[PDB]
Amino acid sequence: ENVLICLCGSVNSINISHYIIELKSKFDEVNVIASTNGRKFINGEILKQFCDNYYDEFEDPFLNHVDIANKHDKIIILPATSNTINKIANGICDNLLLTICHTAFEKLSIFPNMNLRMWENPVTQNNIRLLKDYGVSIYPANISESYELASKTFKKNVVAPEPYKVLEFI
Amino acid sequence: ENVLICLCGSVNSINISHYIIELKSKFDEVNVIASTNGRKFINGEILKQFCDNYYDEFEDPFLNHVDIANKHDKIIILPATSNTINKIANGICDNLLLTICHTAFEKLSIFPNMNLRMWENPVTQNNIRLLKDYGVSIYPANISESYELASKTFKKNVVAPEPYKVLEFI
Amino acid sequence: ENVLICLCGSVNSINISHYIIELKSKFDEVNVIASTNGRKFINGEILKQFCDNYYDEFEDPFLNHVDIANKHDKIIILPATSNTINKIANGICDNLLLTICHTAFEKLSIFPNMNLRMWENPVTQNNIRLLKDYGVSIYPANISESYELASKTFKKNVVAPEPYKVLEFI
Amino acid sequence: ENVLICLCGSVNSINISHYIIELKSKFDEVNVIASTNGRKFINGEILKQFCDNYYDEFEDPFLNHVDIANKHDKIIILPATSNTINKIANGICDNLLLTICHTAFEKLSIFPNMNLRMWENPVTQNNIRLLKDYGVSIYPANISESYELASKTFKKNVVAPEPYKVLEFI
Amino acid sequence: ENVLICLCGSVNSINISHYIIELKSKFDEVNVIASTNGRKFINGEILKQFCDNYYDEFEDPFLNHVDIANKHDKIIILPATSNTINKIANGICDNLLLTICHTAFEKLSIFPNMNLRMWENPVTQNNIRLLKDYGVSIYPANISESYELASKTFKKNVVAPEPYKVLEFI
Amino acid sequence: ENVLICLCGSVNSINISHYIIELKSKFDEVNVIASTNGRKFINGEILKQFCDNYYDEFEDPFLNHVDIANKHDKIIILPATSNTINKIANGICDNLLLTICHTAFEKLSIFPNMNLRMWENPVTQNNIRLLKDYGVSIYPANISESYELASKTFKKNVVAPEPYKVLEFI
Amino acid sequence: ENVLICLCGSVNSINISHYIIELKSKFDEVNVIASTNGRKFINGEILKQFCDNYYDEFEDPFLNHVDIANKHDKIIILPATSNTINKIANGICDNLLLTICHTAFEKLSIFPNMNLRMWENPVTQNNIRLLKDYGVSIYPANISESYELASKTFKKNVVAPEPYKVLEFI
Amino acid sequence: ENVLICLCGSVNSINISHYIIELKSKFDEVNVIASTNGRKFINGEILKQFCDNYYDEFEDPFLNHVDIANKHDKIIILPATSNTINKIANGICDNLLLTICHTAFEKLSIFPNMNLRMWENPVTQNNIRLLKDYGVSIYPANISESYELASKTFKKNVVAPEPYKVLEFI
Amino acid sequence: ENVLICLCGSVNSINISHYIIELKSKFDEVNVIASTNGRKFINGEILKQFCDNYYDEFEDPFLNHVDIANKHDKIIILPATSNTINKIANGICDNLLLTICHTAFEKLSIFPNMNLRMWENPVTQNNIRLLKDYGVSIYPANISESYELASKTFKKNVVAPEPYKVLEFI
Amino acid sequence: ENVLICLCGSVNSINISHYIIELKSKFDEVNVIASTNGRKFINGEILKQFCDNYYDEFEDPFLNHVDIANKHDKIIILPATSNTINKIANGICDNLLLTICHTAFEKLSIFPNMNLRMWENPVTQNNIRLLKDYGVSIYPANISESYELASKTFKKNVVAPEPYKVLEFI
Amino acid sequence: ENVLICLCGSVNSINISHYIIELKSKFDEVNVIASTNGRKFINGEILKQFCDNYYDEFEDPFLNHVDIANKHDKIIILPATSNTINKIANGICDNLLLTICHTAFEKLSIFPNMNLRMWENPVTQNNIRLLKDYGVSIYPANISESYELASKTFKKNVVAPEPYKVLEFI
Amino acid sequence: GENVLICLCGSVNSINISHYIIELKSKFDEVNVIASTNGRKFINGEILKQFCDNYYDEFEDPFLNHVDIANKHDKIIILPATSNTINKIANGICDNLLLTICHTAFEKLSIFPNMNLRMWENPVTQNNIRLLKDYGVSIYPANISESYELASKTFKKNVVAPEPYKVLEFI
Ligand SMILES: [Cl-]
Ligand SMILES: [Cl-]
Ligand SMILES: [Cl-]
Ligand SMILES: [Cl-]
Ligand SMILES: [Cl-]
Ligand SMILES: [Cl-]
Repeated sequence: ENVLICLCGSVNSINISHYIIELKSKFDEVNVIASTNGRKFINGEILKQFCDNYYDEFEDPFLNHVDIANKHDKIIILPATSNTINKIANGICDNLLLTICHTAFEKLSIFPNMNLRMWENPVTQNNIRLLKDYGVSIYPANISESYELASKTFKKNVVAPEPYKVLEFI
Repeated sequence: ENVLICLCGSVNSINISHYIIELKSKFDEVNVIASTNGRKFINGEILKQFCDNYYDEFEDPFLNHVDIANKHDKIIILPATSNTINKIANGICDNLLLTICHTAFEKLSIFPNMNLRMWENPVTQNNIRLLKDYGVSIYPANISESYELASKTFKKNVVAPEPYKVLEFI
Repeated sequence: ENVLICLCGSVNSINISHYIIELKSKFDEVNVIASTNGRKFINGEILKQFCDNYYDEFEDPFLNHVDIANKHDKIIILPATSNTINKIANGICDNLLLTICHTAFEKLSIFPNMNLRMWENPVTQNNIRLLKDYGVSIYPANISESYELASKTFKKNVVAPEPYKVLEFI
Repeated sequence: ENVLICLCGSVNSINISHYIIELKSKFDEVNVIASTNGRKFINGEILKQFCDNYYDEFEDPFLNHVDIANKHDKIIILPATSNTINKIANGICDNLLLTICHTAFEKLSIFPNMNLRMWENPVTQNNIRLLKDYGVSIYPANISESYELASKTFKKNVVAPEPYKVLEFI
Repeated sequence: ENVLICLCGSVNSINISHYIIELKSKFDEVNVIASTNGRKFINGEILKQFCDNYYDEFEDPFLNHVDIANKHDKIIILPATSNTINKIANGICDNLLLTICHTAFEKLSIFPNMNLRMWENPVTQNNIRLLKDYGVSIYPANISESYELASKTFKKNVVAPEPYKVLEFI
Repeated sequence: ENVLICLCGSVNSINISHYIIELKSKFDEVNVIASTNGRKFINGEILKQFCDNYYDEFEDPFLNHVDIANKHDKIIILPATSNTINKIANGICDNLLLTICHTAFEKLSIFPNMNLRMWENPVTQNNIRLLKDYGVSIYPANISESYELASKTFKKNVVAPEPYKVLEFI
Repeated sequence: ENVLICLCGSVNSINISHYIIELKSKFDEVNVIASTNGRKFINGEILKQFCDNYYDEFEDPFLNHVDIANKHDKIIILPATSNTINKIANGICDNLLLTICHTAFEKLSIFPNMNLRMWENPVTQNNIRLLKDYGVSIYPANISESYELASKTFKKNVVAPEPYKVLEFI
Repeated sequence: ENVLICLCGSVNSINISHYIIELKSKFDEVNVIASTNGRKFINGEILKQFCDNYYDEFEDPFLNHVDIANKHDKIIILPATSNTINKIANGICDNLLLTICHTAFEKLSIFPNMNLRMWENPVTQNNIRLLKDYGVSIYPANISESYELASKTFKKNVVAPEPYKVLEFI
Repeated sequence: ENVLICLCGSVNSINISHYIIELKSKFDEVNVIASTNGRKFINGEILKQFCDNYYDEFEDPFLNHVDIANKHDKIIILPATSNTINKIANGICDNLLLTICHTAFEKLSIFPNMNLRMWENPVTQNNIRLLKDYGVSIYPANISESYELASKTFKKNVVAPEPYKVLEFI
Repeated sequence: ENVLICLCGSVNSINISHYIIELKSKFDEVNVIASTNGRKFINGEILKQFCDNYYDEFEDPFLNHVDIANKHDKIIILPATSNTINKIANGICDNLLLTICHTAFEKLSIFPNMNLRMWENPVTQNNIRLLKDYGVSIYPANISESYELASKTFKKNVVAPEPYKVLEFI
Repeated sequence: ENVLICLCGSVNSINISHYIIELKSKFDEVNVIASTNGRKFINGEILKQFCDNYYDEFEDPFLNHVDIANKHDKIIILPATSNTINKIANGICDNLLLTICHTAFEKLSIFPNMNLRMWENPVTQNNIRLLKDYGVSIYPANISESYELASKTFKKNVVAPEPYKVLEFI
Repeated sequence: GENVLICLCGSVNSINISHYIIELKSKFDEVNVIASTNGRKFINGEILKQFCDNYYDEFEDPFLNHVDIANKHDKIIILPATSNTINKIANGICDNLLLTICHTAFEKLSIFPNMNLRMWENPVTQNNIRLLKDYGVSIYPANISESYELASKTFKKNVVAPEPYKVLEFI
């Protein structure tokens, strides 16, 4: 069994090595893709020290979404941004990660990771309900609060859960 | 009378020269524009051996969508990707092609071309329904299953129809 | 009290300096961000002659939307393209401007600027309704008609109102 | 009946839109050239939304000064920098705008635009009188003092007059 | 049994995919290489959707002509330009495609494709005669007259024949 | 009538403006193309001060040889290098200049310009003879001796004759 | 008080750290700017080991001449080239250095540094004479002879005086 | 004896080979420099085929004006643009050609080449008069009228005279 | 006496340091040129540790073929490719190596180096006889069959002879 | 109380955020530098989400080692490579990181992190002892064996310890 | 059994092909890595004609030293620079080559190649002694005098022995 | 007709090198210059060529030969000499042209140390200076001084390169 991790434009993408690692215990291949806006949060060579394949549509523009989707029994968005959730809910797919996801709702799990204002946005909530309606699994993200070093303020968030929790959810 | 062909990111865009040839039998100008993602499937210099105008937003970023729309009696999306359909259904126009289409629903004909999984995605079907409600012509593309050389598998697709059927539909 | 001006890809963005000047009569900081397609319409150094901060994610990709959002009491979109309205109505936030506006519906005022046909597009009109229902404040622009030098034709538009009208509305 | 606007390196170049629009009510073509130093204050693609030709030395280095001069009945420098005035007074033509003007004193109208200390420089003052002695019309611009937002101080300048005053003068 | 398609700098190169698909019904591998000049008429990633190997001298300058020749039972030049026909006749092999052909005359078939004036150049005639004498098989290309969209004129040509005839000739 | 000047890689290419001026006395249009090696000897913008059209394959790789040949009543090579002469005689056409010349022997004049050693090379003479047989007109160039500044030696050459002799030859 | 050192295109610019050091004994800030030509004679990160601000027009093209000028009690040109002296005498300000100086004659001291032939050029002497009449302070430069390594010859110059003479003169 | 030819931004600069050859009959070294704006009119490598040294300030920025002037018994400006005439007369030297000329009035011969309007400009005439006063020789340029291919209009010019005429003047 | 070694695109070019060392015992200068295609097989700086001049067309595109030919008493092509032998045989000189050889058949010695299939091409065999008829000496190279490491198979070639045999033949 | 974390060319440099976070509890500023070879393992914008300052010699080559050392009460190397350990011990300091540590032995702690063959290289052990004798504090890292995804093999290492252990040791 | 050859910055590196070929008589794979300064002495694609893998840090920065070391039974440095020897003795490993050797002293054999003066340097001799005590095998090279063409002088060196000698020693 | 080569390292005192060149020209026929890799950013090679005879630039000519350069010079000096360069030399590390030149020519080599006192007093640096002396390299008995540093606005202690006349007397 193979899993594809879809990484979005969040700081929490920098922890993905710890999820590659736990997932390699129970899946044969753990592969990773990033959104265009996600590529700047990550180091492609570093992911390749853990995951089996890094799809990079900038290096290989002609990678096929159907073939990638078919190779995987599970596809997760972790961390999932508001933008990616709301694109997927409306069938928007102007990059490879979004297109893969659009081909495979039945294999798809989303791990919401965002600021509370974005999570509680009416459009986001409705779109999360469309997706649940359409067969996509959404992790029941807890609302946490925490000191953010970059701003020197407390921020309220829903965040990607711990790795072992991902393994149970999928 | 003038027609505009809008090419999306699909391998079926490399057959566009055949449709241009046949549309020149009915139309004064056959002009062409590609989506950003569709640019990599085609060769704009080859396109200009057959079309009258190739609109290229990268070469000329101040191209005007209203002026382009107004100059055409018919605008077609061939091949029409899932992405482009779902974007057009939601009013998203973040490239020139999409902006042109937004301006001219009453002139707009779409030829879906995509994997069956994407065609059957509930969101895409919802969006197809909406486009029809807003008066966009949608070609009744047939579902075919052929052997794909690129993956060495059989795939099920809705596909752009032969050129003479495009002529009859618009 | 601080105000953020979000400009979209419209020729009316070249008049933003007058809006900045007039807005500085009433707010401490007048700041500015452009859409990605917006950038080509404005001159960033010229904007910095009048505004206090010009937020540029191509220059600084890790600018944080929530910190910029919280910094401001009012966020206006002017001129507001159909694209940006339709993305925001759908929760789509794939550049920084969009991500800011997504986080702050309750502070948002939109000044539509687009051709009649885009304005009358039923999706645009549905989404404008939707935004108002979710607490976004939308200027009641009227269709005007003027001679457009670029096309040597009369064009019908909704346009950004004069600065005094902006001050009044927000 | 043709007019050329020559723009120099002043922030008042950003309002050339309004002058072009006004001049278009009285002249067949309204064309534009910028000095090398003025290019950075404007956006050529925006300029071309309003003027008939934007002459760009860097795009087309072999543009001819006599042919361009001959094409126009009236050539104006608005806003005219102290540099460009003093170069023209001394016959210095190391760019296309200055070379055009050197060829066309009989057709030339100058609208000074500068800080008062530059306007009051005896060298500038001497060059103005020379330019008048040799048949160049210099707008009798008056000193004005306003708050400059960029420096947060009041500044005295002589400024280009509003559009209608330009039509009245030339 | 493997075949190598050598494509030259002709617009008829854009139809190469139909010949590839046809040749895949008989041959195990169908591989492709283009002349230096032919590269601009084609898209290598699109070719790789249908062919097994696309040999690219620019990307892999050390590709070995002898190993490539030896891997293939048949080598065809389609479309064959006058230039390539004439360089092969004369032992000129200054690119990878021509070098390969030079090492494998006994495996070589040529499908002339060129304006009649070039086909009836006496030098080209003489060189077709000399290539047959060396046991290179030259398709007996028929002359045809057609309307050419790119010139808005009728051109006389010898043309690559339909794919089924290609299969039948080799 | 129109004439095309093909310039090859020789320092006599720097005098071509005197040929254009003389040819303009007798030809509606005098156009110019250079060999790839000939480009480094000339200045394109300087040529376009004198000639009507300068065809530049690097700027426009899809210039059509047929369409260019057909526009011209007489095509000349002046100065014609040994390399170009020998290539035309063998039907090699790996640039645009040789391709055009390959399609119009009927209309082709050649003005040898080269050192004596190259002129008296037997392969050149054989090729000169073959071109004469197949309809091309070779100017009976004569052998001169001249002090050459670049080497500080007397060299023996065959050269392009004076401009008026070019007019009387064609 | 603040002083601004303006350096021109001269090898004596390499000694400016010693003048900066000297001036820091009297002035609060010693800031530095180079002419465009001057820039190749110096190293701006090395200048910044000594001065407070290094104004760099190529890095920050919108630096304001009036605000820089106003910040400084004294502005000195050291070493002042014949070019800069003559441009200043004529009101030519085509770079930031010359513009600043143009706005601040009353604050300006010049330290002529140049070959004797350039000093005794009558135009330079005329311009020195006019600069004095306009109230610009000119160091009474003395004429030294010395062996110059670069040419291996004896050269006569007027040169910048020692640091202590500079402090004393301003 | 050694002579330096200074070329300016004029199309007449493309015959300088003819002047170089002539001047070699009576001068041991014939060297050449272009103004920055004259570089686009000439080919430096073609120049080095005839001249002894081509002084290229872009490739060697530290070429020394005093040393270059000292090497030459005569410096000639041919063709001399109005800009370069007017800059010499005002002691401006922001390129190497201007600087070398500022250092050696007593060795300087100027051959004016320009449109009549520039020649009859009162500022240009002032400056010609001043240079004669200061010992520069100015060739008695005649006014000629001729048809200019580039514009397709008769132009009035003062022009650099025949080569032998230059030799008897310097 | 001086000797020039012309290197072509063969892996045996890597051995040329041995040949230069050998030849330096008999000839004053031993100089080297590469074919355009051969440059990728060699290291110009390494060549320069051994040969006196390395002629590089790309670094020095105006290197003169006559001057270089004349400097040398013997010119050899080692290793000589089928391409270069066939071009020279037909007077084709589209690079500097081939142009030098074209000038000096009477000085020229060729050491073939190519796969047997190429050597046994009737075209090559023909061109070899022609070259001998024109007085070019062709080493009587033996056919040899070696294990080739790069392909893991045995190959039949004709091969450049050992250095000492090159001294004996030349 | 500031602490500087120095980062070396190790895969454990990807866990550094976790150390930054823990250290910001006990220290006011936690700052970061990487070795030249550490840079490719790290994301400098991501680091700036957690650290106060990131010293980047490539962006700011003139950062002063003495000033950076003086600013910090503790400097730690973590992860510390063999290379960096062995350079520091011999006083080699050809990057900013090593020069900072060369200036500050009395503040320096080292957390070695490398394969066991490197740790047990006798030169590394000797160097570790010298550093101990020179006041540097070496974390007594334990040997651990573990499965490395990157190789698919078990590896023995000394590794950087958990963040809390780092706090306890410095 | 596999062997790794580590090439350093020496002109004797251009003979490494003979070493690889002879080593392929006894080892399954013969692989190769160059030092950073050695890269400029060799031609990578040429090396891949003979070796099985050429390890290139610049093309693949994440290549792993432990994995490469473990793969090989013998690692040889040849030619071995003074620098590399002295770096290895000290534990310095700031490129991939050095890092490999650092990890595998027990498999390492060094073939010194340097000037007498570097070889006789006391540090170099202490370092050779140190490496022997640490298990490294050092070829007991002899000083030989050779005439060096590069300098036209006789030089004294220790050099890499012939391939058969390498086979014997390792 | 002796020749001296000045080796410049990565320190702000390299900015003064035209003065030393001017003065060495009274004692030496050619005065030539090379910089370390990091040293290059402190200087302006074309400015150096106004004063020196040859500026050896490894970036512009990567095949310059350290043996031929060393043999052309009677005296080789490192001025200013960084701690890194001294410690690389002590250990035979020659990863650039300057360092390779010094490795080949210890018997000709004089070092004028220039660095913060902390680096001078680092025992590693002190051990290497002693070894360099053991192997016959001349080390200028550098002056320890405390001066106000504009760049940091603080007082720093340094060993510093000496005035040009002291260089002339030491070599
Ligand atoms: Cl101003
Ligand atoms: Cl054709
Ligand atoms: Cl001077
Ligand atoms: Cl071969
Ligand atoms: Cl050596
Ligand atoms: Cl220091």
